Amino acid sequence: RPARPQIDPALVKSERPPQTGTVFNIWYNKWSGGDREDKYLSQTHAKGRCNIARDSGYTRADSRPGSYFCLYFARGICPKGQDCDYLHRLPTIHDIFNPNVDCFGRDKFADYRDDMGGVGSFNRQNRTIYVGRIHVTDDIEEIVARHFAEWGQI
RNA sequence: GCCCUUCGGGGCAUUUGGUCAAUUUGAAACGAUACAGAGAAGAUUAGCAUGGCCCCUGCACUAAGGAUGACACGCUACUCAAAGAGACGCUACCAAUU
Repeated sequence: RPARPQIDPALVKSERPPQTGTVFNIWYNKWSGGDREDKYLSQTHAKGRCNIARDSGYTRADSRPGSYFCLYFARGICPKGQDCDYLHRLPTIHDIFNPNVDCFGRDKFADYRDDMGGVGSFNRQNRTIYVGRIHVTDDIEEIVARHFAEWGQI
């Protein structure tokens, strides 16, 4: 099957972040003249999610050997569909990558970010993710097992 | 596509490239607010330096300035004795008012 579009470019137009400052800095593309606390607490919800059955399909990266997965397909915000140049698929066990890059083609680092976010490190072969800010109920183990079993092999 | 042909064939032209167009998690920085708060053995302070895993402004990486730009002010045995003079040191502990 062809890769379906997940959202549309009418809402994947490119535009500024909302104004949190006196003046927009065009070098760093950030707002200035404001505060620091706002940035710390602001962590919004994701604008999409992807489906293996509904969204994952074939593309020009399935045509081209030795290419990477689509990061925006992983985030569920890939409006490209079949015309994306990166795979719309979960990696299998036969999908291995060199230490210098990750599965999305982004370069890995010698270190970690000090909040352990981002791409990762080739100085540690880490296969363990850390999922915080979970609402504490009793079915949390069932919910985590279901969703991450949907996201891969554990 | 064009050209040539002796109608079999042959020629002309030949491998681009900038990680996607997507801003939370691969790195911008002030200001406001809070707080404190300026060297030289009394008080007040003109400065010029020194050293670099501290830099900023500047064309100056052969000016100048930035509080003399700041930092400096903790800590503190270790190449290490000798002479002569002592030692109930190294063991025991001991029998009359009238």
